[PDB]
Amino acid sequence: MSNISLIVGLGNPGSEYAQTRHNAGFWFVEQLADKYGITLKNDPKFHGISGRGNIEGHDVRLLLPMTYMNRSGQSVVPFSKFYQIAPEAILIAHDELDMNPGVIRLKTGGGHGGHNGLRDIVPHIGPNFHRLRIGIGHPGSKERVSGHVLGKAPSNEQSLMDGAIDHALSKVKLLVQGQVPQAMNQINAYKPA
Amino acid sequence: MSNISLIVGLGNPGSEYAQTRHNAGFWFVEQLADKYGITLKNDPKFHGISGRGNIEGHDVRLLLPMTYMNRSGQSVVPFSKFYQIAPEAILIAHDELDMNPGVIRLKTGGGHGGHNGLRDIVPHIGPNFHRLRIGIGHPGSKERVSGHVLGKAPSNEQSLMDGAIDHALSKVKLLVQGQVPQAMNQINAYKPA
Repeated sequence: MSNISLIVGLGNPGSEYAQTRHNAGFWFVEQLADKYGITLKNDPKFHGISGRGNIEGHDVRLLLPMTYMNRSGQSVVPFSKFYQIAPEAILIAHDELDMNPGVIRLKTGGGHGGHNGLRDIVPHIGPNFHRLRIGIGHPGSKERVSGHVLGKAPSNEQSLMDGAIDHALSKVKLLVQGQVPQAMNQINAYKPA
Repeated sequence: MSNISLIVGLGNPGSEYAQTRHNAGFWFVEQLADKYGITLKNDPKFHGISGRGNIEGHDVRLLLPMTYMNRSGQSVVPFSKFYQIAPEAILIAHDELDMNPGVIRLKTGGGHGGHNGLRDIVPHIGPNFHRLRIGIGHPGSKERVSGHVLGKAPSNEQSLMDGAIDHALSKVKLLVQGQVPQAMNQINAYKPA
């Protein structure tokens, strides 16, 4: 069962958010979908955009909530309930303030760490899902966070994040084939420098 | 109807947006509510925060959509329909890229001007409501707009906007008493001291 069967990317809808750091999770899942030719389409029943298809021999669903970040549970929770996907089979990709651009880690369990998208999900399905933490850097103060995550990264930082995302994409085969410890080892070993 | 009986402030929910330029309409309506001791309360039926009370001898409703900016019609339209408030009795306060900080104008009719909150309202109630256009400046290109409206203004620009808002607050008496041409003349003449 330990096979990942639902991959969620967190972010905000609309072109004015598409390039902002808070959409790192969208970048990962959008790139994953086209890598495998999985069409993402409007899914208003679950307040999101979703897709389904073959990833490395496994039937995997992809979900981008269209709720705005802090209401992501309004999509993730009914979607996972309807398709009866347990938290242990869910991977949620999200921006991580507490890692620098180019750093990327697979985490199982734990809390939200102040991430307001995760904050809307953990209360309802519990903590025991997997997370792809995509480092975006921390601006250095609580008051600067909103302008950081709702801002577009400069090209040098974007290059670092893109390389980390590319590396994680290369390890999705391990995740969907039920080899999570191996995926965690190989993702977390990524060095951007 | 001729008096303004509903005053809407546009913006985004949450502390991470509260100080951004795109929330200029919230600033005006929040300040108006407390000026007259009108309590703004959660109104989930209408996907907003709302209140009602006496402003200068008239019973006036106040509304902040909690939909996020580009979905503001999901609050404004059913709220105004439920209370049978005609567009001619509605004032919508919003940020205006086409005016500078410290410039503020009352406008009747017309379109959305690219404002994606107004874009979600005009289709459903039509254009014939009044607007309090709170200048926030234009950054000089389309690509810079998102980071501008979703950013916090520097202190000197904030002071200019706050002074314009203070001035418009002092003219709400004319609006709720139906003296819209006089309100327009007196609001639009504002210049920073």
